[PDB]
Amino acid sequence: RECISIHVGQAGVQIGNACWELYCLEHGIQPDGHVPRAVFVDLEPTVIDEVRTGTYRQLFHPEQLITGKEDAANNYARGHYTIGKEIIDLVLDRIRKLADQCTGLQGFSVFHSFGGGTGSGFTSLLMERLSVDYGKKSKLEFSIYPAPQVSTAVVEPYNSILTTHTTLEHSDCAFMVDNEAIYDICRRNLDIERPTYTNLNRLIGQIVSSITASLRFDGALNVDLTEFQTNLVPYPRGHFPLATYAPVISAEKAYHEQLSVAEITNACFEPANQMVKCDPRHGKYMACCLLYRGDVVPKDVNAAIATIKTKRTIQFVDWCPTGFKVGINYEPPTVVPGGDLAKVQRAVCMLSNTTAIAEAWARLDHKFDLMYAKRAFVHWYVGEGMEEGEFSEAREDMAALEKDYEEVGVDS
Ligand SMILES: Nc1nc2c(ncn2[C@@H]2O[C@H](COP(=O)(O)OP(=O)(O)OP(=O)(O)O)[C@@H](O)[C@H]2O)c(=O)[nH]1
Ligand SMILES: [Mg+2]
Repeated sequence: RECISIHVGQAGVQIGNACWELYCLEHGIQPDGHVPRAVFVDLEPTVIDEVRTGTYRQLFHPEQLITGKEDAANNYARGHYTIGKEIIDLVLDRIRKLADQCTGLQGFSVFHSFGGGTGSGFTSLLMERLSVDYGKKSKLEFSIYPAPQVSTAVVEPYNSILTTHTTLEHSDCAFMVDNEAIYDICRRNLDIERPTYTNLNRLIGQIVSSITASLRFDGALNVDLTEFQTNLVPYPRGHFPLATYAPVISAEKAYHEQLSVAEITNACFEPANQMVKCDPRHGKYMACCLLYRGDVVPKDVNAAIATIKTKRTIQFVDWCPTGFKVGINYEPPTVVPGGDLAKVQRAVCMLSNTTAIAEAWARLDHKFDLMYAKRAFVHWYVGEGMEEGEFSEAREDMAALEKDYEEVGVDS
């Protein structure tokens, strides 16, 4: 029934504090109410401390807040092997101590930031140690994969080609939200050149609320977590769909809010609104899980979608007749009291697997090579319990992820 969550890496923790905020906010549980149902991991104390100093301070147990005073290191190796190792046990312990206390759970919603040290590496083995300790569950990892041109870390790819290959054979469904492609939404669909990280977080903090929160919440067309991976992954590769939200209108500027279904659903497939720089440049969808929430008439959907199924310029895979999982919830969304999110009475958090990422992975793989081609910051990992193996052998890994996402599509 439940779904634990492990927010790993400063980012996964910032986003965590955010997604965790939106929660109580739409459940009437102020600062000090019940008890969360997740944990927080980081090898840099000062960040988890922010959850220990700032807002939502006492809504957590100093037990579900793991820290390694030591060093973060923007390098996979160190975070996965060398350092990150020391903490893992302890980490697990909570996701085994928190996993027990419950009643027939469904899985762990993992929150990490692909291209980091504590986020890429660590998790790599966290999800790793999970796939074995609970192979019998769902492993949906919600990632924030590398901005297409606006990356931060100098190494980023090293850290992301490595978190992909190690987690690939362990996740159930990996959701992806592109940090940059979300900015566009903040520039083009909300207008603000002042987007603090605290915003992107409010956003995913939204799209995510549509996943677990409301879905695990009764409705006219419930959709379990398992449901996802089933209706969402055509193949064992921990396939990565993309998150998209519909009413991303500004709560100040424009106001046409009352945008009946027929509109908000069409607003999902236009590439300028998908929290991912993977513009459907060719990527044929192969399965979409349209999660609606608020006042929505099933016919409105079983029509708004029909209209789409016949737009053709939206070309769905061949081997897939119908790939539209319609998830209907009741309670409308719940916008921050005064952030910058419109606040409509219905939304569409549609996520999907698109042959599109054939790109995004490509462009991120290429990156890697360029540097590896010169070993660049390699000495930083080797000296951290890794080898020419793990790199070269994780490169070959993704290689067959560029072929995979190619074969499962583009062909009939
Ligand atoms: N959406 C979003 N992205 C974030 C946030 N914080 C960081 N990121 C992104 O995630 C990546 C940064 O990872 P870091 O903060 O360097 O590292 P970490 O993953 O926390 O772990 P360490 O490297 O060991 O510190 C960059 O690509 C950032 O753009 C956040 O609050 N929200
Ligand atoms: Mg950090």
